[PDB]
Amino acid sequence: KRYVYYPGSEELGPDEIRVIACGTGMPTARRAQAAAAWVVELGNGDKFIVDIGSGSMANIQSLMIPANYLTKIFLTHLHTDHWGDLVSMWAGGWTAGRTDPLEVWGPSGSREDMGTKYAVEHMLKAYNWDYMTRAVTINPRPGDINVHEFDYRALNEVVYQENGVTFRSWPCIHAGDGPVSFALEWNGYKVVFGGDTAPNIWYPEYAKGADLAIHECWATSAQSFGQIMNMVQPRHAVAYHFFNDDDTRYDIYTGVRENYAGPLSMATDMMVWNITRDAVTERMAVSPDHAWDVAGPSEDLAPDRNRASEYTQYILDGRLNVDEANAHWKQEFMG
Amino acid sequence: KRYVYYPGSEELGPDEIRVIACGTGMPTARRAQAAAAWVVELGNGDKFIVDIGSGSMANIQSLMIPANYLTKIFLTHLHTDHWGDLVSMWAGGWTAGRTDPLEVWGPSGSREDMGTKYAVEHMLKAYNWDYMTRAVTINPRPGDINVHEFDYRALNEVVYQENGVTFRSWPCIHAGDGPVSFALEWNGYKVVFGGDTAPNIWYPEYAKGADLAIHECWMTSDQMMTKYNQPAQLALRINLDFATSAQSFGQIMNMVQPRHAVAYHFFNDDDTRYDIYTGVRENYAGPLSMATDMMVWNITRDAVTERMAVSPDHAWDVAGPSEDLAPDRNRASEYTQYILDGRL
Amino acid sequence: KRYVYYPGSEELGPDEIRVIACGTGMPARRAQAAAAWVVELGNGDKFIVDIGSGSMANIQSLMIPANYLTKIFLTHLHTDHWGDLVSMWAGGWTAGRTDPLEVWGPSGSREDMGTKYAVEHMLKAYNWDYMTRAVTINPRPGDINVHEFDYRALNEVVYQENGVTFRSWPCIHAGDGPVSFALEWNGYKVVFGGDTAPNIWYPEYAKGADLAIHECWATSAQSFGQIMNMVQPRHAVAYHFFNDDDTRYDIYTGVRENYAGPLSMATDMMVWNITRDAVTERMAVSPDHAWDVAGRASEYTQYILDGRLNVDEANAHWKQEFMG
Amino acid sequence: KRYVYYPGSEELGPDEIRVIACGTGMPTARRAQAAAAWVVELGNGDKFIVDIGSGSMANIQSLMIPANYLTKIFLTHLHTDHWGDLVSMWAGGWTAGRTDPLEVWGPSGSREDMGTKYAVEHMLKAYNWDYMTRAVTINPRPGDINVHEFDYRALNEVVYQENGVTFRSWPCIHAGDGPVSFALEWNGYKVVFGGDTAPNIWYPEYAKGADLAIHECWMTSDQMMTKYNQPAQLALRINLDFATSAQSFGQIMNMVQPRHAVAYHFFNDDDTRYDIYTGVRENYAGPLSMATDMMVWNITRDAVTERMAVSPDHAWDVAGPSEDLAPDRNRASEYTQYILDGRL
Ligand SMILES: [Zn+2]
Ligand SMILES: [Zn+2]
Ligand SMILES: [Zn+2]
Ligand SMILES: [Zn+2]
Ligand SMILES: [Zn+2]
Ligand SMILES: [Zn+2]
Ligand SMILES: [Zn+2]
Repeated sequence: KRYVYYPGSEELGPDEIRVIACGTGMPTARRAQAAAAWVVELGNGDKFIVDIGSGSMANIQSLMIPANYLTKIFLTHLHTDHWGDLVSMWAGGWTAGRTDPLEVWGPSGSREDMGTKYAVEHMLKAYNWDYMTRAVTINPRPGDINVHEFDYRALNEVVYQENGVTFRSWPCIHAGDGPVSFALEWNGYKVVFGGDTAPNIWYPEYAKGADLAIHECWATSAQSFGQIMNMVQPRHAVAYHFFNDDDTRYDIYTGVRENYAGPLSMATDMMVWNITRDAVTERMAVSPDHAWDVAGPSEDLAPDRNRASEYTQYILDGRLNVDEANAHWKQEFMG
Repeated sequence: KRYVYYPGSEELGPDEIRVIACGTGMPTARRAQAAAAWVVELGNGDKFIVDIGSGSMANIQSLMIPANYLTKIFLTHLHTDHWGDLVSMWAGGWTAGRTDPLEVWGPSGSREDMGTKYAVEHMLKAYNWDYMTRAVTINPRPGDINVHEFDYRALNEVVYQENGVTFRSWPCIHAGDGPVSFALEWNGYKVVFGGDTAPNIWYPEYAKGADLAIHECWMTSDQMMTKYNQPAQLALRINLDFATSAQSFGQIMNMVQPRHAVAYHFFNDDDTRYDIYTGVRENYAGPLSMATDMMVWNITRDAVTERMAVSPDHAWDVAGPSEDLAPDRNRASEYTQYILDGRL
Repeated sequence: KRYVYYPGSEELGPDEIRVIACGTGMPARRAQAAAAWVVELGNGDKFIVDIGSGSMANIQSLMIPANYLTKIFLTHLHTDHWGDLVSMWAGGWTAGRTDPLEVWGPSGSREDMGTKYAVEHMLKAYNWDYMTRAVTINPRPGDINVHEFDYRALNEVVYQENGVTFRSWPCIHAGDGPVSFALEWNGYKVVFGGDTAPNIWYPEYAKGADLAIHECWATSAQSFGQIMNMVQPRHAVAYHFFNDDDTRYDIYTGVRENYAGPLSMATDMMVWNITRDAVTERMAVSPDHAWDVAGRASEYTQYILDGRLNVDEANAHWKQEFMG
Repeated sequence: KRYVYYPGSEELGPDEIRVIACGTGMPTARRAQAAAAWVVELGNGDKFIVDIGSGSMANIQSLMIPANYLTKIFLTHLHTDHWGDLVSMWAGGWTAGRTDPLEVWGPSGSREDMGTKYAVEHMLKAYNWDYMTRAVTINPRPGDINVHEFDYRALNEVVYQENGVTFRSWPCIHAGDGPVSFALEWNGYKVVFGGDTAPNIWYPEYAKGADLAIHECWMTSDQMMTKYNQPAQLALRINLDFATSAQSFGQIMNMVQPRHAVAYHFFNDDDTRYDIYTGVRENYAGPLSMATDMMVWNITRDAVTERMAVSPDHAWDVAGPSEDLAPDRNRASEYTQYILDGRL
C-alpha cells in the first residue's frame, strides 16, 4: 500500500474497514481543522457518516464518493460542531445526484424539543425557501430526511441492524442529557465513536476490545483519556477534539502515555485508519483542495409540472436583454 | 503598503474601506473556496458581514477580528451557500464573548414561510438542544437573533441607516421571489454586494459608479459539461437563462462603470479562470478582479487596490469572563440524575 | 479517470505518455519551483528534462523509485534549469539508486561553457560529501556520465534507445549553448522549448507536436501566440512566468490574439496525459510530507573521534525495549 | 505581540534577536521541509544565514528581506542539505540586486579538497556558463564569493568579529573531519547552531547557557524501521553510533541548560513528532521547540518566544538598473553571429 491514502484509489478488502477523520477540531471550524466528522467504509460496500459538524463537508467532498453512497448519517449529539454541515450534505447532495432521502439516527432528549427528531424537522423548516424554490424545477424526493430517533438513556442497545452491521449507543456526560457514543460492529470488527463526554462508567465497559476506540481529549483530560484506554485495551486509540498546534498536542500525548501504552493516534483532519485482521494502520489522506462532485447513479428525476411557480411577474419583468453578449459563445457551443 | 494583507497588521484610515472575500465558491464544498461571505471594514470602525455561506467561518476567524465587532450580518437570500455558517457565528460567537444579540438583515419572501424571519426563527428551534444547554452556564442574551426583515420588492430603499452608513436593497431574479442585492454607502463610497441573480435591469441602474461592484459570474457551459457531464442542453440553459454568464457580467459592468468590478461564485481553478476572464473581457474593459478566498480590496479616494490576505489558521477560543455573560441562575439544569450518576 | 492525478496510482497504457510540470517559475519560490519536467512513456522509460532549484521536492512527491529516474536532459546551464542536479545526485544515492546518473546537456562556444565542464566541477564542488559517503557506501551510484551534444545542431538526434529519440535545436538566451528538445516515440512528439527569444528553428522543428512547451513572459505572450499558430500543436503549454492573480490573465489574453488551439498555463504539479484520442490536462495531488520509496581510508582523525560523549545511561531504557 | 509572525511587520528592538527556521528537514526532498537553513536578525540591524540547504531559498524569500541584507552566510559542513541552495543565493541574489560579493564562512577539512575554499571555487566553475552570460549585462562584482575558511579543529575560537557580533566554531563528529557548530554572541545573548553531529564533549561545554540552543535530533530507530524497512541491526546503530538520538539530545540539553532548546533535522509528521518529543523528555525537562519550517524565536531580556511565521509565497524583485550593477564594458559577448542570425 502507498504511504499516503488517495481517496478513490484503493479497493476495500471484504474483511477490511477504512475510517477517515473529516473533522477533529473545537466548536468553531478553523482553516486547518473542521468540526467533528467521520467517514466509515466497510468491505461489504456500506458507508456511514458519524457526525458532520461545521466545515467538514469540504473534507467529505474530497473523498470523491458519489452522494447516493453517503445517505446514512449518525449524530452523537446536537452541538453545531457535530451536525452544523447536515444542511450542506442535504442541499449539495440534492444538487450532486443523490436520488434517495437522507437517513439520520440521532438521540432523543429529556423532552421532545431536546431531541434529534425536533432538531431536523425545524432545520428543514429553516431552509423552506431553498426547498420550495428548488422543488419547482426538480422532483423533491431527495430533499427529505428520514429521522430514526433512538433512546439516549439506553445502555449499549442496538439502534441499527442491516446487512451484518450493528450500531449500538450508550450515554455521554456532556452539557445536558442527550449525547451518546456508538459502537459499530461488523464481521468481527468493533469501531467506537466516542462523541463528547466527561469520563463515565459506560464507555470503559462497552468500548472494550474495540479495533479502533475514538474518544474526546482536551470534558475528558489527557490523564483520564489514558486511564479510560488502559481499561478498554483497544487495538488502537484515537484522541480528538483539541487544537493541533505546536504547544499542547505534545503534553496531551505525554498525559495519555502516563496510563496508556498501546497504539495511539493524535487525530487531525484527513487522518485515515485501515482495520484488517493483521493490523490497524494510520496514514494521512492526500485529497483535492479544488474538489468537484463525482457522478455515481445520476439517475433521472421527472419533476411535477402541477407545482406553483415561486416567481411573480413583478420579478420576472426585471429580466435584462443579454441576447447580443451571449450570441457568439452560444452558436459555437451548439456544435 | 505591503504587497500582501496580514490581518490585524494594518490600521484602516478615516477615508478608507477594506473588503475581504471570506467565500466566493458554490453550493459544492471545497477547501479552496468556502461558500459566499464578505467582510467590510469602514474607517469609522463599523464592520459588517454580507452573506455567511457554509465553510466561510474558517476565513472570518482568520481575520483576527473579535466576535463582538462582527454582530451585524446582511443576507442577500436563503440558499445554504449564503447563510449556512450563520449557526456557527451564532453558537461560536456566543462562547467567544459577544455580549449583544446577533443582528440579521434579510429579505421577506412572497409569504411568511419564504422570509428571513421564519428562516432564522426555525434555525434557532433546530439548535434548541445547543441553545438550552449553553444558556445553563452563559447569559442567554447574546444567544438571541434580532431579525430586521425588509420587503424584497423595494426598489433601492434604505433598510439600514446609522452612524453615517446606509444599506439599500433591490431585487434579484434567482430561483424564486425573495433574493436581493445591497449597496453600502458611507463617506462618498458605494460598495455593491450583488448576491445571486440572472441579468436584471435594477443592478445596472442602482450599482452605477460603485467604487467596488460585486456580481455573480458563472462557469462556462463547457466547464459545466467538462465536470457535471451535461448535454449541450442543460449546460447551455444555465448560462442563457438561470445565471449571469461571463459575457452577461461583462455587459452589466459596462453599464455600471464601477471603479472596480469583482466576478465571484465560480470555482477558480487552473483550467476554469482563463475562459471566464475572456468571457467578461468580451464586453467590459475596466478594472476587474476574478475573486477567490481571502482576496482583499482597499478603497481610498485615489485607488481601489487588490491584494491576497496572508492569514493565520486562527480560531476564536472560549471567552470565559465576568461581564454581560453572567448566567441567568433561575434556568433549570439540563441534566437528570441518571446521567450525572454515570461519572467514572 | 479521476479528475485529479494521484502519483503512483495510475497504470500507463502501452500507447500513452504522462508529462508532469515539477517546476514552472523564475530563478525559486514557495508556490512555484524552477523549471523541471518528468516524462513517463507507456514502454516503461522515464526521463527528467530540467531539474531547477527547488524541483526535487516536487519530483520526490511522485513516488517514483530512484533507479527509474537516472536519465536527465538539460536545456541549458542556468541554476533555474539544473540547480537540483546535486539534490538528485546525493539524495538518489541515499534513496538507494544503484546506477550512476546519465546527463545529456549541450556544449558551449568553448569547453568551460558546456555541460561536461559544468558537471565535472559540480562533482568536485561536493568532494567532501563524495569522499566521506564512499567510506561506508559503495560509490558506483555517485558517478555522473555526461553525453555532451552540439548546441549548434539543427534538429539532430542526441538520444536513440528502445524506440525513443531526443532531437535538440538551438535557442537564443543569454549566450551560445541553450537548446530545445523534441522527444519522439510511438507516433507521439513532445517538445521541451527550454528558454528562448523568438527563433526560426522552434516553429519549424516543433511542428505537429502532441504537446509543445515554450517560454512565455525572451518570448512575449503575443510572440508565443504567433509561434504556436504556426506550430499547430494538439496542445500548447506556456511556462516560465509568475502565476499570481494578476499578469497571467493578460498573458492568456496576449496568446489568444494569434493562438486559438488547446492551451495550458503551466503551474507546479500540472500533468498531461497524451493518448491517440486526447491530450488531457489535470493537476497532480501529492504528499507535502514525502518520503523515499524503494523499488577507502577513513576520513576521521582520532582527535575528532576522541570527542565522543558517552550516552549509555540516557540510551539504556529505549535500547532494552528495541532489542526486545 | 501578534500570536503569529508576519514577515516585514515587526520592528526589531535594540535588545532583541529574531531567529527563523528556513529549513528543518533532511537530504530527502519534501515540500513540507527544506534542508537545514536559519535566518538570524539582530536589533543592531545585522543579519546572518547559518546553513542554506537545498530548497531553503523559498522560505528565505518569504521573509521580505532584500538580498543586499543577506550577504553573510556561515556553513556548518559541506552536505547538500546544508549548502545546496548557496548557488541560488549566489545567482538569485545577484540578479535581484546584491551590490557586493557573497561572503561565506565555512570549515577546512583534513586537506584542501575537503574544505569550504575548494568546494566554493568548484561550485563557481560548475556554473561558469551562468556567471559568464550574466557577467555580460550586470557588473561582475556581486557574482564573486569571498570565502573565509577557518580551521575546523579549533576549540570555540573566534572565526568572525565585527559590530559587537562574534561567531565561534567547535568541531562535530559527522561523516568525517570538517563539520562544526557555531555560537553567535551579541549584546549578552548566545545563539548556538549545532549543525550535524553524534554526541560530543564540546557542544555541552561551549553551548552552556545559550539563549537558543539548536541541536540535531534523530527520528526513532522504530521510525527508520517503519519507513526505510531497516533491520533492528542497522536501525539501533543510527540512534546509538552515527546520529544524536532523541534521548541523546535530551542528555546534551540537560547539560547545556539553555533558556530554550530546539530539536531539528527530522521529518516533522503526524506519526513521528510525538515519539521524538517523548525521547527528549526522558532526560530534558526545560523549554523545548520541535522545529518545523517557518518557526520563529524572539529572544528578549524577559522571554524566548516560539511562534509560526505566516509568510507570502514571495520571490525577490529582480534589480533592473543601478550604478554599482552597471556592466563592465571590456567584457566579450557570449553570443556568436550563428545564434543571433536565428532571430524571428
Ligand atoms: Zn459537544
Ligand atoms: Zn464537540
Ligand atoms: Zn443562490
Ligand atoms: Zn449562491
Ligand atoms: Zn535560462
Ligand atoms: Zn550532514
Ligand atoms: Zn544535515
